[PDB]
Amino acid sequence: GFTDFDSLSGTSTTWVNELGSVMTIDVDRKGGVTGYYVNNAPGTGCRGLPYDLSGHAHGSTIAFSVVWSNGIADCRSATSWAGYARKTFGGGVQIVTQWSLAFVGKAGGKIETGQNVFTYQA
Amino acid sequence: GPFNAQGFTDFDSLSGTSTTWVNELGSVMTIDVDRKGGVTGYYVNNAPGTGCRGLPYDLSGHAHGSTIAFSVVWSNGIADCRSATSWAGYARKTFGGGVQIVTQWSLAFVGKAGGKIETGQNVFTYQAY
Repeated sequence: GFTDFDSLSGTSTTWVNELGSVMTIDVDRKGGVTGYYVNNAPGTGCRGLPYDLSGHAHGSTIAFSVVWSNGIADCRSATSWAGYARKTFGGGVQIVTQWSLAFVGKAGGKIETGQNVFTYQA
Repeated sequence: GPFNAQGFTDFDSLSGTSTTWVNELGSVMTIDVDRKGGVTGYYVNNAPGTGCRGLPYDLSGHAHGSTIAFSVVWSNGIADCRSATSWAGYARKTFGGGVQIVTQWSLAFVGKAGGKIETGQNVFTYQAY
């Protein structure tokens, strides 16, 4: 099963959260993370198309972010996550995350927060 | 020429710039923002009673319009705090003429009780130099 994020370097992995948002991450030899994220969140803009992701990972923790602009649809917002690996009965793994969404609405800058759990899709 | 705070409209004003920002506990982020909004640089934790202080950690993210987001893992081959942090935030101009980033951070760490996640606020102030 899963040991650490570092050993993912060289193999693309795909991960899905409870909203059906999917991301595919590529890990460089220093734990730099790049990839793409496809939002499926209900009632949100920028659904179904790929957005660039970047971050960092090591051992059992990871942090990454997505700015919701890809030159096709611009949702004027950014989300960032931090999470830890959790191994599942029968050799799967999840990333248990906390996230923030920054956007500039009516009453100026606002931040909203919540949780996401990503499951590795072999 | 180089970044000037008076000429800041939003994060698009950081494209092709090199800037230093300090939060309320004197932790420091030094960021190079490329012509496309790509954020690279270094974060130095100075927060008392935390691990991994006074060493640069790699930081990466992206800046576009009014919002910014960036990530650090607290492992650099020198000191590993078994933790990761991400920030999302927005640009705020003061009538001072100063520039701030209001962020919320997400923290994940493995401690004696296993995996934990936390959230909080940081305000970063642009340093002239």
